Amino acid sequence: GYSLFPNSPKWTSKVVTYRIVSYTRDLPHITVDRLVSKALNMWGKEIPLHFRKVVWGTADIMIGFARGAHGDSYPFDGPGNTLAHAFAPGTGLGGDAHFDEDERWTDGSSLGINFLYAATHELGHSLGMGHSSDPNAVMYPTYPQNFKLSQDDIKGIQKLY
Amino acid sequence: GYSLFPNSPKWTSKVVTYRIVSYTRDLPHITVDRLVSKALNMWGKEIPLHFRKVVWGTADIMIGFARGAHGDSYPFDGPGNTLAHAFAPGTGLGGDAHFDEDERWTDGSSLGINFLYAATHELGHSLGMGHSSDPNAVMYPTYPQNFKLSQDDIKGIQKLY
Amino acid sequence: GYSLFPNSPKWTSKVVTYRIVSYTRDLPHITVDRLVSKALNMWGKEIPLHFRKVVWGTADIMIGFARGAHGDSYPFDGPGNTLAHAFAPGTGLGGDAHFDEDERWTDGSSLGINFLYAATHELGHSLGMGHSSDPNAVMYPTYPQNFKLSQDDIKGIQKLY
Amino acid sequence: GYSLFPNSPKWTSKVVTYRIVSYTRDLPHITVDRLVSKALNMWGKEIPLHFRKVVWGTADIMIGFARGAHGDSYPFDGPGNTLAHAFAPGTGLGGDAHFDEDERWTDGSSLGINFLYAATHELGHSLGMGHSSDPNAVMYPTYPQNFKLSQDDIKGIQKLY
Ligand SMILES: O=C(O)[C@H](Cc1c[nH]c2ccccc12)NS(=O)(=O)c1ccc(Cl)c(C(F)(F)F)c1
Ligand SMILES: O=C(O)[C@H](Cc1c[nH]c2ccccc12)NS(=O)(=O)c1ccc(Cl)c(C(F)(F)F)c1
Ligand SMILES: O=C(O)[C@H](Cc1c[nH]c2ccccc12)NS(=O)(=O)c1ccc(Cl)c(C(F)(F)F)c1
Ligand SMILES: O=C(O)[C@H](Cc1c[nH]c2ccccc12)NS(=O)(=O)c1ccc(Cl)c(C(F)(F)F)c1
Ligand SMILES: [Ca+2]
Ligand SMILES: [Ca+2]
Ligand SMILES: [Ca+2]
Ligand SMILES: [Ca+2]
Ligand SMILES: [Ca+2]
Ligand SMILES: [Ca+2]
Ligand SMILES: [Ca+2]
Ligand SMILES: [Ca+2]
Ligand SMILES: [Zn+2]
Ligand SMILES: [Zn+2]
Ligand SMILES: [Zn+2]
Ligand SMILES: [Zn+2]
Ligand SMILES: [Zn+2]
Ligand SMILES: [Zn+2]
Ligand SMILES: [Zn+2]
Ligand SMILES: [Zn+2]
Repeated sequence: GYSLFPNSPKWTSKVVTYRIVSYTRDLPHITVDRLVSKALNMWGKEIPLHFRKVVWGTADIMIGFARGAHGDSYPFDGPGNTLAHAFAPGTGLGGDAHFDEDERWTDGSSLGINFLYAATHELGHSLGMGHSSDPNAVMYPTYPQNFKLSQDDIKGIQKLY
Repeated sequence: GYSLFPNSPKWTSKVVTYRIVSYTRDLPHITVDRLVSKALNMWGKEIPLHFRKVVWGTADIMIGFARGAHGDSYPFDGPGNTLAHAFAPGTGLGGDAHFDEDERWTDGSSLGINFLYAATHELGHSLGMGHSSDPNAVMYPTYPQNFKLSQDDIKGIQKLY
Repeated sequence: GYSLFPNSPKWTSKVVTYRIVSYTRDLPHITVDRLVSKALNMWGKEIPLHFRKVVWGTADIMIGFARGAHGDSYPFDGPGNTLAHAFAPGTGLGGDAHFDEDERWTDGSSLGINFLYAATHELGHSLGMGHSSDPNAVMYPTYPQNFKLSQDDIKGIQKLY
Repeated sequence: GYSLFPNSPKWTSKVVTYRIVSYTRDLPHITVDRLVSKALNMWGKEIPLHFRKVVWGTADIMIGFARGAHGDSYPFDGPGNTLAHAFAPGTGLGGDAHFDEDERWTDGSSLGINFLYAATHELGHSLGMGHSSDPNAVMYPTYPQNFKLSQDDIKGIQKLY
C-alpha cells in the first residue's frame, strides 16, 4: 500500500504556511490558487493539520512553476521527462513543490496534465507521503479529470498524522 | 497499400463531434479552424460519416497543440523528433489529434510544416487509418503545398466505412 | 581552398529572386532585411548575377527563421548544435536558407551569433559555394564583427559564375 | 584553497569597464543592474581595481543572458545542465560573463537560481579567480540567499591583485 519518507518526516506544528511563488502562462493565477487550495484541502480534511496561505517571503511550503535550473539540486529538463517534484517536510527546501513550466498544464478544460491531480500528488509528498503500490491511489508513482483520495491515501496520511 | 488499426476500430455513430481545444502562435485561430475543417472534409466526402464541431467540453475528436507532457502517455519532446500524433477511434483519448507546439507550422505562406497536410494525415489516424506502403498516399509514414487524397487513401477509408 | 557542390549546381538565370519569409524576435525586421541585402551584395558584386527581393509567395531563395521541424528533412534541434543551413541552387528547397530561432542572433550590438557573417556563409551555400579549407574564408566550415569576403571566397564564386 | 587561471591572467589597467548587454525576462532590468553592481563591489572592495559601467558598445567585461549559441565556442544547452560561464581577463571574449536564459533566475523573492550568488561566482572568474576546494567559498565549483565572500575568496583575489 502507501509509504512515507525514510524516517517519517512530518510537519510538527499545528499550522503550516504555504505560498504560490510563481505561476504558469497556461492558466489564470486565480485558477492555480483555487486548485492548490483544493489539493491541500483534500489531504487537510483527513488530518489534524491546518494550512495558512501567505503571499510574500518564505513559507513552509513554497509552490511554483519553473523552467530548467531553479535553485535546488534537481533542475527541470524541458518538455517531457520529469514533470514536477516535491520535498518531504523539513526546513529549507523541505515541503516545497515545483512544477516544470515546459509541459502543458490544464484545469480540465483544455489539453494538458491535470493540474489538480498533479498538485494533489506533489503536495502529498510535501506532507510526507511516499509512493503507493495501489493503482487507485493518487500517490501511485505514475500519472485525473475526476478523482478523490483513495482509501489507501487516507489510511496513509492518517497514519502519519 | 493502406492499413487500418489492429482490430479495425472505427466510429460507430453516424455523427462524430470534434473540438479544436488549443491553438498555435504560428497561425491565426480561424486559419487553424478552416484547415481542420478542410482536412476532415477530404476524408468526410468519401464516406457515410458526418462531423460536428463543438467549442467547449469534450468531443469525440479533441484536437490541439501542446508542448511537452500534456495528459496522455506520449509527451512531446521539443523541437524536432516527434511532430504530432493521433489515436484510433474509441472512447477517451480515442480519436484525439495532438500537434507539438515546439515545431513551426504554416498555412503554406511561410516556412514550416504544412498544417493542412499534417492535419489530414493525423485526422486520418483519428478516423482509423494506419500507414500506407504507397508513397503517393497521405497516410505514408513519412512527411504538401498542394495535395489531395490518393486512390489508396480513398480505397482504405471506404473499406473501413 | 574553396569548393562547390557535387555537380556544380548554380543559378542559371540572370536574375534570382529572394524573400525573407520569417524573422527573429532578437532583431528588428528592417535590420534583418538590411543585413540580408548586404550579405547578398557582397557575393553579388563579384559576379554576373542579380538579386531581386520579393515579399510574398515563393522566391528562388526563401530565407527565414524557424524552431524545430519546419517543412524540410532537416528539423532544427533547439539551443546549440545546428545553427542554420542552406541548400544549393535548384528548384524547390534549392537555394533556401534557414536559421534556428533557438539560438541568439545579433547585429553586432549585443550578445549573439553575428547575423551578417552567418547570413553571408549560408547565402554562400545558396549560391553554390561549398566549404573552404582556408581559415580566412567566410566559407570555412566553422564559425565576424568586422569582415569581408576573402580572396578564396571571391576566387570560388567567380569560378562558379 | 582558491585557484587562479593557468598563467595568472588579470586585468592590468587601474580601471575595467563593464556593460550589461542583455537581460532576462525573469527580472526587472534595474534589478539585474543593481545585483551586478553589488557582485562586482564585493570583489572590488578587496582590491586595487575600479569598475566603470558603460551602456553601449564594447566594454572589458560584457555581461548578458542568452539562449543556445551566442557568439562564442560554448553555446548554451537549454533548461538544466550548464547555467552560466565566464572568461578569464584578456582581450576579446576575455572577462565576459554569460547566463543561460533557459533556467530560472531570482532576486531571492521567487523560485530560481540566486542571481546575486551566481553573478558573484561568474564575475569572480571574470576577474581571474579559478575554483576553490573550500566548500565555504563562493568560488567552490558547485552551487545563496544570504552570503558574503569567504576568507578563501578574499585571500585569493588579494593574492592576484
Ligand atoms: O513526483 C514524482 O513522483 C516524481 C519525482 C518525485 C517528486 N517527489 C518525489 C518524492 C519521492 C520520490 C520521487 C519524487 N516526479 S514525476 O515528474 O515523475 C511525476 C510522477 C507522478 C506524477 Cl502523478 C506527477 C505529477 F506531476 F503529475 F504530479 C509527476
Ligand atoms: O503521426 C505519426 O505517424 C507519427 C506517430 C503516430 C501518430 N499516430 C500514429 C498512429 C500509428 C502509428 C504511429 C502514429 N507521428 S510523426 O511525428 O512521426 C509524423 C509522421 C508523419 C507525418 Cl505526415 C506527421 C505529420 F505531423 F506531418 F502529420 C507526423
Ligand atoms: O551551414 C553549415 O555549414 C552547417 C550545415 C550546412 C548548411 N549548409 C550546408 C551545405 C553543405 C554542408 C553543410 C551545410 N550548419 S552549422 O549550423 O553547422 C554552421 C556552420 C558554420 C557557420 Cl558559419 C554557420 C552559421 F550559422 F554561422 F552561418 C552555421
Ligand atoms: O561557472 C562555472 O564554473 C561552470 C563553467 C565555467 C564558467 N567559468 C569557468 C571557469 C573555469 C572553469 C569552469 C567554468 N558553469 S556552471 O553552469 O557549471 C556553474 C557552476 C557553478 C556556479 Cl555557482 C554557477 C552559477 F551560475 F551559479 F554561477 C554555474
Ligand atoms: Ca520549505
Ligand atoms: Ca520536463
Ligand atoms: Ca476522444
Ligand atoms: Ca517535437
Ligand atoms: Ca528555393
Ligand atoms: Ca540549434
Ligand atoms: Ca571582454
Ligand atoms: Ca542550460
Ligand atoms: Zn525544484
Ligand atoms: Zn510522486
Ligand atoms: Zn498527445
Ligand atoms: Zn502517421
Ligand atoms: Zn530548413
Ligand atoms: Zn556551411
Ligand atoms: Zn558565452
Ligand atoms: Zn565556476
